[PDB]
Order: sequence, then structure tokens, then C-alpha cells
Amino acid sequence: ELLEEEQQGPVTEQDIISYVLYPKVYEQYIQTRNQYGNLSLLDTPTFFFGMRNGETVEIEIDKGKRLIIKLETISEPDENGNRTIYYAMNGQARRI
Amino acid sequence: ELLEEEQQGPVTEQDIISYVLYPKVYEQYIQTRNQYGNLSLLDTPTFFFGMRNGETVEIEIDKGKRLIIKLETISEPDENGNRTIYYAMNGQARRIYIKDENVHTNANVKPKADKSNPSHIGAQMPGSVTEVKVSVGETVKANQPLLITEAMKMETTIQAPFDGVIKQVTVNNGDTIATGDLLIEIE
Repeated sequence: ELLEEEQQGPVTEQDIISYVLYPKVYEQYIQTRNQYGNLSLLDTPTFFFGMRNGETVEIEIDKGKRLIIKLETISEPDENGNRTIYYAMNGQARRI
Repeated sequence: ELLEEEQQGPVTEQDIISYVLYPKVYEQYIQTRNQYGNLSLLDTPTFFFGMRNGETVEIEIDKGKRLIIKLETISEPDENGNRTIYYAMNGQARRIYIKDENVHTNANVKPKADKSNPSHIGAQMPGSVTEVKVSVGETVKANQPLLITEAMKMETTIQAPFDGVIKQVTVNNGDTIATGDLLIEIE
């Protein structure tokens, strides 16, 4: 009842026991999952370091379907410390 | 006659005496008009200083027609000293390439070598290029010196793996390199 209230809805038996064993850590894992998704699919170098300019990274999402990400550039920080990253996802231009 | 032939073929009276009066300068104006268009339309600050990151410039062309230019960002120079500018011009993503005129000499970013490609030779260690010994289009034998580098006061000479042809040389004398940068491509 606590986890179902917190997350969107349906929780598994594996969630229940993970929370019990590690309340804080599990709660933190959900928040990161909500923000970033399934990080475990990144290759380790990308997981630890991100990407360099001109680099292209493939993320294996599933058998025969992959996420193709190219980092083109990172801009200067604006007046609010916000840098613009110019990406190329699956053939489409993309800014963050 | 001469001015009609050089250009497309309009030429006015104002063009004719202008040439007669200043032959060297008029031709050099024509070249510039052909390269950059009517620069007089620019506002002075932009004419003298270009554009800041994030700035929006409005260029009044004519009654009710204007270029709305925003400079978003300028990349690092690629291996050739070519920087990429990211503009937006009347609601349209835009990319332009400008050679940087030796204001860094070596801060060119080298593309990284595809390690699963035999034609790609990459840098084994960080260091400096001491001497480029071959250029693009040249035929080389196997074991031929192509390049000398200096890592930590120590000189290694980079050699051709197989008999073939140089298709791109990525560096110049004095450029610094990091582990994994492409230096030469040969077939």
C-alpha cells in the first residue's frame, strides 16, 4: 500500500522485499528510474563518462532495435548556467 | 565590354566610371559583393564585431523584408581548423563552416580512429607531432616512416602497416594528440 501509493500503481513482490531490505536506497532507485529510465542498458564507459564530441553511441534496447545517439556539440553556459547539447537521435536532430 | 563579360551582364553608367576611377578597388568590391552580398545593410556593430553567443540580429533588407539571424553556438575546430556555427535564420536551423585563421594552431579536434578498421591508424599515446613525412595521395611501402611523434621527450616514428596510398593526413607539425586520435588513413 505504501509503494503502490508512491509509484504509478502495480508493484511486484520483488519490490516489496527490496524496499523492506533497503528502504532509502530502493526509494532513491525509483526516483532515478523516474528521471533517467533503464540505465543498465548503457555500456559502462557511457554510464560513467557520458559522451565526447563527435562520438556515436548505440544503446541496445532489444533484439534488433537500438538507440543511435550522436553528440555534436555542447554550448557555452547561458545566463542561468544552462548549456545546450546538440544531439542526433535516430536520424533526427535534437537539443537538450 | 570588360565589365559585362566579367559579371553576368548588367553594368550601369555608375559602374563604368567607378571602374575607370578605381580599377583595383572596384574589382575587389565586385569580388566582395559576390562573396558576402550587400554589407551596407548590416548595422555597424555587427559589421565590425559579428555576433555574440545567443544574440539575435535583425537585418533590415527592404520595406517589410528582414533577415532574423540568431547565433546559437560555435563548435571547436575540426582537424582542418574548420569551426561550425549553429544559426537560426527566419525559423530555420542552419549550419555554416568557417576556417579559423591560426588563432590556436593545434587546438584542432581530431576525429577518433575506428579501431575495427585496418585503414585507420590511431595514436597509441598522448603526445606531439614532430614531423609529417607524407601527404594525401602519396604511395607508400610497408614499414615506411609516415610520421614522427614525441610523447614524453621520447620520439616514436609511426610506420605504414601495409603497402598502399595515403588518403587523409589528420595532423600538422607541432599539433598535440591524445590516445586514439586518427592520424593517417591508407588503403
